[PDB]
Amino acid sequence: ADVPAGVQLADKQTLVRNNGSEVQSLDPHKIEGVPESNVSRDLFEGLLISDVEGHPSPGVAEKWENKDFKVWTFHLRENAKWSDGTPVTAHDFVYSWQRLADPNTASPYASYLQYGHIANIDDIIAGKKPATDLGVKALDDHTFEVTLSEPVPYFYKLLVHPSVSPVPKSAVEKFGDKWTQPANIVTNGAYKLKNWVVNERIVLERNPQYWDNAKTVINQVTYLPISSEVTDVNRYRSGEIDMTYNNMPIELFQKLKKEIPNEVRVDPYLCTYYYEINNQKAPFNDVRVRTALKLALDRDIIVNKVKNQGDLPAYSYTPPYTDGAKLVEPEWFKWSQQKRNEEAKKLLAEAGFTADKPLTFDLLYNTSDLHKKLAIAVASIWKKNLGVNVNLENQEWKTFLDTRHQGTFDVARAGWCADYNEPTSFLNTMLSDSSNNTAHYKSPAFDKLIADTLKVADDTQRSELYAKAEQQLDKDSAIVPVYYYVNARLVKPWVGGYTGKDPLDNIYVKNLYIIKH
Ligand SMILES: [U]
Ligand SMILES: [U]
Ligand SMILES: [U]
Ligand SMILES: [U]
Ligand SMILES: [U]
Ligand SMILES: [U]
Ligand SMILES: [U]
Ligand SMILES: [U]
Repeated sequence: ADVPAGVQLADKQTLVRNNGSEVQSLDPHKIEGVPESNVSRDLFEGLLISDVEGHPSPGVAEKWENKDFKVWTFHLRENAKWSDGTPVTAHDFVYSWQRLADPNTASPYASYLQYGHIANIDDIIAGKKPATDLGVKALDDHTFEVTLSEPVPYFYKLLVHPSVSPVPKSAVEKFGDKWTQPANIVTNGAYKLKNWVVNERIVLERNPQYWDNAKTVINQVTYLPISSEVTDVNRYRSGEIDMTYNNMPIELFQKLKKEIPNEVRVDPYLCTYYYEINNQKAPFNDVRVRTALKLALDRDIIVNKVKNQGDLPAYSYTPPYTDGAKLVEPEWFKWSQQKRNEEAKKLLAEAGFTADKPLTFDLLYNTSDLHKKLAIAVASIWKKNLGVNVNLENQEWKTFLDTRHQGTFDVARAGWCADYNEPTSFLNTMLSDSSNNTAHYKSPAFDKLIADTLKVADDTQRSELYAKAEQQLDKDSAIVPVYYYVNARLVKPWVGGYTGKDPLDNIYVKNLYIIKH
């Protein structure tokens, strides 16, 4: 943290943050969500980190160079250490990125290395080459060199993600899946794990071996797993929670904006809320049905009337304000809702649905006040505008993610937040073989449009190709875009160092501080 001149700090430097739900894991190679990455950034630090405003900045690597955007060399600071005191080395990153790539690890983010195009990744994922062939090598203890199969000008932007953070080989090998217990874990970020009580709390304590430890101010942070946004707001207002999670409840938000204006932080956020359709399950493998659902949902009612927290009605998957996005707004979005509704009823009648045999399916969502109120409003809107019946089902976060990967579903509530600020951070997730593709969408046309993007060395040509990729997705109605999020949460007046300028919301508790109050 960089504490402004003249601010007076509290004696006690502890922080309580709500984290949305129980993390899937603390293993950087087994995680894929916001809750999971919130905690991962305090414990594991990769090559680069985001600074307080979100810019890619020195992490373990103090400086780096590239040759033709294909060979990237990272110079690792000499005093980077793990919490047990041993040095963080380039060999740590070699082993880690090989473990990420290895199909035996089954990482949900194994495709992150395809997105950066590291050499040999495709064969590695397919089991044709061992993970030791991955295009990474430690030139020495403080030098990590990455070789890509094609130029990737924005490659270094990928490197703040938890999936490319280092893991400690010796703890992993000795303890297997219990390497992350508090008695066994070893960490290299600003914090260390103190306690982990499932469905109760995660407590982190300063890591004195962290290379930037002298600038760390908060000595302890607890992460809570409260999925009820109403409860999170209540425990914030009672004094227990210093920072809510960034999902706000429909029950209380309008009241909050008028009662505590200064605590309600509302900032840009590169995340899209949508209903993910399982594209390989009938009748959702029929474009007419996916299109009807997309068109009959009334975004103005949901975004401006039922939620009304600043979100913007969505017509695409990649948010239009992503760096590099120049999207074409489709004609259906400018129509009236009436005109969308006829076309949608038309398409279902054409798909063979009638009043006597209507379209009935499940709408799965992760337990949450917000998602349940949005799902009920969407069910009612779909019933009224299209005559479809929906059976709502909630599941806890971890289970919800497994279901989506299994494909044991019809439609699911969904949100994707960028990992790096470039359109391929969204678009790559719809690639046929993407480990992140829970829409189970497979389009040879979509895949080729994206493959073409690194075969041109022109930003305009690249942006036009992303725009066409979004058009292919929309044409196929892969998903139901609902709104582009705003980052809305409550933050106590004494929590300093949260700017709201990072559109990725990559917060590091080592950058925060408690003001005397
Ligand atoms: U005190
Ligand atoms: U650039
Ligand atoms: U940029
Ligand atoms: U179903
Ligand atoms: U509620
Ligand atoms: U460029
Ligand atoms: U106080
Ligand atoms: U106090």
